[PDB]
Amino acid sequence: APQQINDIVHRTITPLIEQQKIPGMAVAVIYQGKPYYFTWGYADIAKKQPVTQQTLFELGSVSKTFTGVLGGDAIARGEIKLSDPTTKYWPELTAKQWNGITLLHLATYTAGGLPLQVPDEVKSSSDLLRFYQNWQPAWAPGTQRLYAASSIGLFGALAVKPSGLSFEQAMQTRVFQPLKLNHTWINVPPAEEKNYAWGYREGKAVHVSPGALDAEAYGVKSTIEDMARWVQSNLKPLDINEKTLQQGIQLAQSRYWQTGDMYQGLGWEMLDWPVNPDSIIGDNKIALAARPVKAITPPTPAVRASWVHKTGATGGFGSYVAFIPEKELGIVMLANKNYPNPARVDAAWQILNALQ
Ligand SMILES: *C(=O)[C@](NC(=O)[C@@H](C(=O)O)c1ccc(O)cc1)(OC)[C@@H]1N=C(C(=O)O)C(=C)CO1
Repeated sequence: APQQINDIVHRTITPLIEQQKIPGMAVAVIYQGKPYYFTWGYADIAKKQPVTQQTLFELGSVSKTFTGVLGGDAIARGEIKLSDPTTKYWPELTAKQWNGITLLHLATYTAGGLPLQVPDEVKSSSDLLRFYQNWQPAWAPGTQRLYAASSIGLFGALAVKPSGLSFEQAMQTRVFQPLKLNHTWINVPPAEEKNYAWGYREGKAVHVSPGALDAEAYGVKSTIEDMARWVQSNLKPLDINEKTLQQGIQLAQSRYWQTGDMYQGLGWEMLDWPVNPDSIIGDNKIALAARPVKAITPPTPAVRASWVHKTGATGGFGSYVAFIPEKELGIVMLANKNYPNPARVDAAWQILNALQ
């Protein structure tokens, strides 16, 4: 990589790894549209397997960006509309509180307080139906945002109904394949198990456990090369050949709601660029932050001068993606230890600010 890119990347990441005691990490910086990779440490400490450009990491919540784009692609295909009520795609959802709750609300965490997580006790599709039927909104739809995997997760499951494909089949055929993300998976196959890093939590090797709507909210595993291709795709949607996918990417970056300096997209979250690092560095220390939202009516189409980003974690991994369309600049950081979000954003900001 150009020495400048090399130098900022290393002087920022080495101290981060040391301060947070991260076992393994991979970073990609997209500069003027070209990817540069860096790797440190171990994918598997016991087996002394190093992190490489082929190592798979759990993306955790960064998976929501794929769900948002897959949903955008379904809208572009005319299979669903964000303005449709949730009950159009799940008729059995006859509980009256669902009247007025649209796919837009589900996708942007504005349905009225759906929970951060689907209860672990929900193990069957029947359990799932009961869970949503019995849920009691704390607020009217479209008035407050409460980050929720049960919200965007349900959106993903419903968005693929019209197609008749399973969520995984739809993700693979409509998003992974067209973008050539050949090393990105919802279920890691046996052929790839040797590249699947272990996550580390309190010194124990761990992999994310199965759960209701896991594919839709936190189930993707990917390599640093594929994630760099994912950022390139979202940086320049106009270069994507598949029509509906190009539109779906653009739709995921439209601004649907505003809370303070942040705007909510489908999966992606955005701030205006240039951004004050404090506005973003704007943490996982709060298990629930309910925030009033202002609807952007109609939504603002994807803005190039934005800091577009998404953080994610699983018990043993921590990831972060951020890019600036206007500068053809972006970064992906994947680690096999869940460490503080503020540290991720600060590191990413130091690197991208330096390169712009
Ligand atoms: C997304 O990262 C987030 N959490 C997860 O994806 C998983 C985790 O927090 O360990 C997870 C696994 C299994 C569940 O039933 C629930 C969650 O989505 C809920 C959320 N997001 C974060 C972020 O975006 O920074 C967090 C650090 C907290 O977890």
